[PDB]
Amino acid sequence: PFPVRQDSPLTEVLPTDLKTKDNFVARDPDLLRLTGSHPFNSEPPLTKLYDSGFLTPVSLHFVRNHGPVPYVPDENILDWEVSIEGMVETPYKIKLSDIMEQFDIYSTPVTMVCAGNRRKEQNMVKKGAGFNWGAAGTSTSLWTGCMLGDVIGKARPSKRARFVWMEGADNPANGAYGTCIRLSWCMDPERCIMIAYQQNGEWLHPDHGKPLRVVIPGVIGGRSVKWLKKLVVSDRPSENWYHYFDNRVLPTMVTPEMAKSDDRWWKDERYAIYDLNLQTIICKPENQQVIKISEDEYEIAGFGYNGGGVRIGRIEVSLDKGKSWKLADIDYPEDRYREAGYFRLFGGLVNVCDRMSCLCWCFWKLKVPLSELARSKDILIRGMDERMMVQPRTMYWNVTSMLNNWWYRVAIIREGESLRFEHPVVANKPGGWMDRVKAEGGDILDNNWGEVD
Amino acid sequence: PFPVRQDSPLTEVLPTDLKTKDNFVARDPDLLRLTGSHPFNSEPPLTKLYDSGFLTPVSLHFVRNHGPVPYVPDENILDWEVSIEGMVETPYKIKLSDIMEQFDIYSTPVTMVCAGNRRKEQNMVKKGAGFNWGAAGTSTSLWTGCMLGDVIGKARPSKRARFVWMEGADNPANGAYGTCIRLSWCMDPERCIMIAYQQNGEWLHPDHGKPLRVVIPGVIGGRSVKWLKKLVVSDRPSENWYHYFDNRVLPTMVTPEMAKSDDRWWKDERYAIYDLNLQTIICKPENQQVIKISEDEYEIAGFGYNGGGVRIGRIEVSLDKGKSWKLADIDYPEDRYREAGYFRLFGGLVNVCDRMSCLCWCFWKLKVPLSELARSKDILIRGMDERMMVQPRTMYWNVTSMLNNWWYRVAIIREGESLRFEHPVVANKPGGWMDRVKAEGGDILDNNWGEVD
Ligand code: MTV
Ligand code: MTV
Repeated sequence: PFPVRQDSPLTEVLPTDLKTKDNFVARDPDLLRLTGSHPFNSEPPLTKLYDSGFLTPVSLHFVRNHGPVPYVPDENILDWEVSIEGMVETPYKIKLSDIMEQFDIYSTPVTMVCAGNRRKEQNMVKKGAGFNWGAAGTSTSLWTGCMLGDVIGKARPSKRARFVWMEGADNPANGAYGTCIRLSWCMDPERCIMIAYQQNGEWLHPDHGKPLRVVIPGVIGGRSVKWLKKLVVSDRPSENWYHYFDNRVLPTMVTPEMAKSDDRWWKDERYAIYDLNLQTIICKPENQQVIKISEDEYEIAGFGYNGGGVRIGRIEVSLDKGKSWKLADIDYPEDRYREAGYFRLFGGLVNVCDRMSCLCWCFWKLKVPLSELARSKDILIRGMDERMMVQPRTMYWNVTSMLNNWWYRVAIIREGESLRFEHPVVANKPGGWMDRVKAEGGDILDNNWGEVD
Repeated sequence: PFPVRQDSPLTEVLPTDLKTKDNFVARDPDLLRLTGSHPFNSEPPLTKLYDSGFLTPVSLHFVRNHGPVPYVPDENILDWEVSIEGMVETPYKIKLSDIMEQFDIYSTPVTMVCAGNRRKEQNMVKKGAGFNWGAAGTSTSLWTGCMLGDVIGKARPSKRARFVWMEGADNPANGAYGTCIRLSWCMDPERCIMIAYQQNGEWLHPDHGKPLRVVIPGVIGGRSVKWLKKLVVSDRPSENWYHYFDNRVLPTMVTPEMAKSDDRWWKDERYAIYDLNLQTIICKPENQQVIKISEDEYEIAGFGYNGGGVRIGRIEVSLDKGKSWKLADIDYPEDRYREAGYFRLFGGLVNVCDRMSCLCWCFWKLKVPLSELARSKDILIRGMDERMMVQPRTMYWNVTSMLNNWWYRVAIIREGESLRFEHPVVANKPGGWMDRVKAEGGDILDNNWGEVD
C-alpha cells in the first residue's frame, strides 16, 4: 500500500575499513568517500539514490561521522543505557530493552539530510571550511522507535525548560558529539521526533547510531544524534563544542578568516540550523548523459525536500534561464502512508495518518520535447513551499557552505545530433559544469552562472 | 517595560464615508484609499507606519474589507453570539459576555499583514486581478481576547478533524466572508490564535471586526476573520467562495486568462496562503527624500516580518546590486514582552514569555557613509529566517499578485550635490522608480530591475 523495504544488512568489512579505527563496520562500496578512508563521511551516487526510490537502502544511506564509530557489542545492546537529567522533576535512566517494553513504538518514514548537502557547489565558487558534498547528502528510511517526546515527558520537564540537549557516545576530536533541539518540538506530534533503534526494519547499522539514536524530521542530520547517551532538558541551547562550531549558516559577508578569528560569530543561535530549507534537485537527465535529438518528450525528473514539515507546493522548471517556468507533477509517497490509516510495521505503529506534516522528500517529473531542450543552455529547477517561500536564484555563500539551496542547474551541451548534460558537480571527482567553468575562468556567481553568451 | 499604546478612538465620520454604505464608521484621513471610497481597503503611508513604532495606532491600522462593514449597535454587543458546530462532540453557542467571563483572557502583540502587501510592484510589471497595495499592508497591535484553541477545545473536536472554518457576519458580493485555519495550529500555544475583542486597549473599531474577530499570528490577514459568527470544525478546508477565489499564490506561469477560464487552479490547497513569507522593507530613506552628500553616516532603516512565528535571523543590505551585503542590526520589541514575564494588560494576560515564536515584526538599522551611497545606483534589502530561507532576487509574478517578497529596492538618483531616493512605488499615486522605469520602457523583470547601465 505504501513503500516498505528491508534488505540484507552487509557483513563484509572492506579492506579500506580493515585498516582503520572503524575495522568492524561493513560498508557498501558504492558509497563515495568524502574525507578519505576515515572518518567515514559518504553519500551515494545521485543516480542510485534516485533509482532506489522513496526509501533508500540502509547500506546506501549517507553517513556523517565527525570521528570514529563507537564499538558496540551486540550481546549487551538491550542494556545500552540513556540518561534523562536536567530541569526535570524526576531524572531517570532507561535502557533500550525498557524503551522497547514501556513506550509506544512507531514506524515512520523520514527523510534525513545533512546540513552540508550541495556544499561542493559553494566550494567551487570559494573554498570554505567544509569538505565537498554532492547533492545526495540525503536518504529516506523507515525508522522505528519511540517518541523523544514521551521519554522526556516521563521526567516532567519544568515550565521554564526550552531545549533538549542530546549527547552521543562517540569521541570526535573535540569530544562527545552533542547538540540540541527545542523542547516543544519534542512535544509536537506533527514533528514526530523519535528515539529510533531500527531503520528499514533492521537494528541500527553502526554508521547510523547502533544501538540507539535520535531522529529529528524536517531538521538537519546534525541534530539527529547517533549512539545516544544523554538527554538534558534545559532553558537554553547546548554548550557542546559541536553545537557552536558546526552546523551554522553564518552571514554571507563573514569570511573564513573572520570566523577563525572571532568566536562569537558562532555563539548567536540565529545562525544555528534546525529546520532545513527547501531544496529541489534534478536527477534525470544524469550527469554526462547523452541523448539524441528527436521530436520526443524526455522526462526531466528529480526529488525535493523541505524543513519543518512544510509541504512543497510547486516545483517549477525553466529552460530559458528563469524567464518562464513549467509546472512539474509532484508525487508524495508520504501521503500513501497518510491515506492508509493505522498499520503495524517492524513492531511499530504507522500513524502518518495522524499528521498533516511532510516529514519526507517528494518526487517530480516533467516531460518536455527534446527539441525544446535542444534550443536551451540549461535546465533550472526551483521549489516553493506552502509558506510561499521559494528557493533563490542567488547563492548564499557561507563559511561552512551549508544549506546551499540556490536553484540547481544542469547545463545542456550541444554536440551535433545529441545533447550532453552536465550537473553542477560530481561529489568526489571532477565531471560537472562547474569544473568546466573554472577552467574557462568564469565567475559562477555572475548572472549567467559563470557561462559565456 | 515593553511597548503599550491606547489612543482616543475616532468619532468624526468623514464626508466620503457619510455618502457610503459604511456611513457610521469613523476613519482616519491619513489612510490611503485603494478601492475608492468604498468598500474600504486602505494602508497608512509608509513613513507614518514606521514612525508610529512597534505598535500601530488603531486608526492608522490597515483595513481590508471585501464588502461593507456590518452595522453593530454597541447596546447589544455583549450578546453578540458565535456558533461552534461541526465535527465536535458538543456543539454550543457562546456570546461575547460569556467569552469574557468563562475563558482565560490574554493580551498579545501581533503583526497583521495582508496577502496583498507589495502588490503594486507586481502590477507595474503586469497588471493582475488585484488592486494596488503599497508596502504598508501591515500593522501591529495588542490584541486582547481568548484563545481560539480554548473555545474550540470546549466542544471536544473529533480525532478526524483537521480544520476550523470561520465565517463572518458581513455580506460581500459573494456572500458571507469565510475561510479556515488548521485545527492543530489552534491548539498550539506557540501560534497563539485568538478570538479578540480589543485592539490597543479599545473595543474593536468596525473596520477591525467589531465586536469580535479571529486573529491568526504569522498568517495572512485573510484568515483573521472579522465580525465573527460561525466556527466549524471539519476534516477538510473551507468551501467558502472567498477561500477558493481569493488569497492564493497561483503558479507564476498561470495567466489571468487561464485562471478565469479554469476553476480548478483555485481548488488546490497547495496554493492557498496561510503562513506569510519573509518580507523586509526599507523605510529610511523615504520616498523622494533628498540628502546632501557629505562624509556622514546615514542610518538606512526598516522593518521585516515573517510567517509561522519563525524569527528573522539576519537582515542584509546591498549597495552594489547584490554582489556584497552588509549585516543590519535588528531590534525585536516582541522580546521585550518575552523577557518581562507575566503582566495584566487591558484585562488580559501578557504571556509572550511562555513562547519562543516571533509573532511580530522587527526593526533594523544600518549606518553607511553618504559617500558610499553616492557611488551606488540602489539600496537592496533582504532577510533570512531561522529556516535559512531567504527572500528571492527574482519576482514570483502571480495572478492575485500576492506575497510578493522579492528584494525591496530603493533607487539612488544623483543630482549634483544631493541624492534623491525613490521607492519602488507609492500605494495610491505615481512617484516611484517603477513609474519612471515604465516611462523609460524598461523590463522590470530583467537583471537590472529595468534600469539602464
Ligand atoms: N554522535 C553523533 N556524532 C556525529 O558525528 C553525528 N553527526 C551527525 C550529522 S552532522 Mo550533518 O547536518 O554535518 S548529517 C549528520 C548525521 C547523519 O547520520 P547518518 O550518518 O546516519 O546519515 O547524524 C548526526 N548525529 C551525530 N551523532
Ligand atoms: N468577515 C471578514 N471579511 C473580510 O472581507 C475580511 N478580510 C480580511 C483580510 S483579507 Mo488580506 O490577506 O486580502 S487582510 C484581511 C483582514 C484585514 O483586517 P483589518 O482590516 O482589520 O486590517 O481581515 C480579514 N478578515 C475578514 N473578515
